[PDB]
Amino acid sequence: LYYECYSDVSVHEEMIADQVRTEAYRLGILKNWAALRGKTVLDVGAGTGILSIFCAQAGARRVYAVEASAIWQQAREVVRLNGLEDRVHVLPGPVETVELPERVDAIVSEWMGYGLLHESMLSSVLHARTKWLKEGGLLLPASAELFVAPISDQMLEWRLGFWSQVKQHYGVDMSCMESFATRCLMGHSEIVVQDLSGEDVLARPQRFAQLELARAGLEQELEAGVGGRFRCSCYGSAPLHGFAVWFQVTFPGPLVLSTSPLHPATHWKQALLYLNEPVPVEQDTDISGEITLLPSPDNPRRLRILLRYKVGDHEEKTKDFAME
Amino acid sequence: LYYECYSDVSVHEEMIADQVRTEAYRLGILKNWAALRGKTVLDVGAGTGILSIFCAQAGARRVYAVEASAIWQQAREVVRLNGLEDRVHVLPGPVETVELPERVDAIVSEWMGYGLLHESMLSSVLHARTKWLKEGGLLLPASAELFVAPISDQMLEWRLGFWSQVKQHYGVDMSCMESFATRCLMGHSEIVVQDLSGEDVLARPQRFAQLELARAGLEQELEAGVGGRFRCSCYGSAPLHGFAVWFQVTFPGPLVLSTSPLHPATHWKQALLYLNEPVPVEQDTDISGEITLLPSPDNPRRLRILLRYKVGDHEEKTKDFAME
Ligand SMILES: Nc1ncnc2c1ncn2[C@@H]1O[C@H](CSCC[C@H](N)C(=O)O)[C@@H](O)[C@H]1O
Ligand SMILES: Nc1ncnc2c1ncn2[C@@H]1O[C@H](CSCC[C@H](N)C(=O)O)[C@@H](O)[C@H]1O
Ligand SMILES: [Mg+2]
Ligand SMILES: [Mg+2]
Repeated sequence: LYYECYSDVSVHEEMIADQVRTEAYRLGILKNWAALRGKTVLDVGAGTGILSIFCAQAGARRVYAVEASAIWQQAREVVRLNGLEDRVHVLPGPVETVELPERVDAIVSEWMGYGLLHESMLSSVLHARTKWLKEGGLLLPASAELFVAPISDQMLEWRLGFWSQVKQHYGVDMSCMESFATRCLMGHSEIVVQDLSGEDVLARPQRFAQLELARAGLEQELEAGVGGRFRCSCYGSAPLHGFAVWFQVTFPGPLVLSTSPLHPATHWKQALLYLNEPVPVEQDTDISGEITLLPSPDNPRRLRILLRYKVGDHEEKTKDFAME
Repeated sequence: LYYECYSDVSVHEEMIADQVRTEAYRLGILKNWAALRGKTVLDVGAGTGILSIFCAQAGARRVYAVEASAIWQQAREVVRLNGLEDRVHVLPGPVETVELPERVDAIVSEWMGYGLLHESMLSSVLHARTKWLKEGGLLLPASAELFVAPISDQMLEWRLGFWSQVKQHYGVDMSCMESFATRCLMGHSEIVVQDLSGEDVLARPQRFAQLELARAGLEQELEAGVGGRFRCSCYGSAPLHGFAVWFQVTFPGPLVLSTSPLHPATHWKQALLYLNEPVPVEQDTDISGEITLLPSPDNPRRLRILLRYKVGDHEEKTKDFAME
């Protein structure tokens, strides 16, 4: 028989083979052994079940593994295979309408998407917190932070300059293809998911928002837009291509899971915001601006980022991006 | 302004940055200096124009660079930038309806797609040959050959076995996810474009068809299906995952451009035909079958491959694939 589930397995394969992500959760859960032992847990978006099994292994008395997509069936098999069917219960469907037999002492969730909020799953976690978490209960991870940095993307620089290198390799001048390539690769309003490294970072990364996930008002902050202003000074001479956005989350003890290009790579990579064309900058060129993360009005699952930026003495500009 | 041309630049970037492909054409054209010097050339599907410029640099008196897609505008700029606007003429639209002022002494074309015939551009080259090529004129490349080999895809083997390795890395048994992963990654009828190496090849590659591009009847062979039977003996014990198909083309002198996994990688990679699940084989396991390349009836641009195969003493089986 033929099945149409390639993407289902591949997304969960990518997450579990992400050792930074999976080991950070494993250890962040283990570090909360004191708060979980003999207690009850809700795993929001349990996927293949691995975080719910981690919670049971951390001492949890009972875990409700709630999963809306078709992969829930695999999670129930994984639970049984690990001998945990008496303590980890896999519940299909959205956490917003699942029926648990009790409120829970803790919620664990791997809810983050590209640019932190793509897929807009955080609202489901907060809904579950309001509906099912006991007063003073535990949320894992407990907080998120958002970061921005100006970038000179080395790979993009090579792709753009490639056309002027053709003469050196084939004896045909194609340097007029550079304006065309720049229009096509940068003159669009899509957020580009790409992994960078420290070689690409043009100034000290700036924290522009800090989200305490249990805080009053956050569900409404998410609808109005999460973000803030930033300011930085360029390290050296380079073409500025735009900005990279990334995040970390923290497990209280604390253990930090980072998606920074200065840190080990993860499947989240970074969310890149390209200007329409490169801007030359030098050492100590001042850059300031504002970043807002928003749901897109067409598809609230889809991340929108509104960028305001000012490079040196240029006028401030605005560019409105939506997830690729 | 925002443009929607990312894929246009990226496909031509991939071809020009493919040094195996581009240098083989450059040299295959140069090798025909005697047949091209002072003569006229039609470049079918000129793209960004580089092959037409190669022809002019090989001595051609006049080159008609015909291109149906929007990139034709870039080719006219490239021609002008190389000072060739008096001898290389860029004509937009399909070669089937272009008007040339003369018949031509030679046709050059980079028409090959994944699995050789995906995109079905060969029929356009043959149409142009019948309509515009002088009697006894030159076609570059002049021939193509098709190859098949049984494969044990090392990357696929790792992805499938990954689920049974989770216990060794996180202390959670996920080995039941293997049946699921196999269904999703192999239990489908799509041709998978993937680059392999010699490590993946399970028996001596077999040539199953040879296409002399100028031969009588080929346009009708393409509609009925191109291919033939094959037989081989496995090198050693391994899971058989299916078959890889690839091609070469030859420039008469001859210079061969190969897409074999035993040869330097190209952007064509190979076209992979996975069985529904792996079949264990051993040294000297006999494998035979037949491969037919066909246009898909829904979208004649889209390659279809009909596979018949017999592994050892198993019954012969059939699997009907269509391009991803
Ligand atoms: N409202 C909701 N209720 C239940 N599951 C949800 C949900 N919103 C998103 N999901 C699911 O949440 C999962 C997030 S991916 C994380 C999977 C798993 N916890 C792991 O860490 O490996 C996906 O499987 C997605 O289908
Ligand atoms: N019938 C047709 N007439 C004109 N161009 C065609 C065509 N069928 C396909 N094409 C074009 O043929 C090109 C094949 S890609 C090869 C591009 C170029 N010769 C190079 O080698 O770099 C594409 O640009 C495609 O748009
Ligand atoms: Mg995610
Ligand atoms: Mg091609």
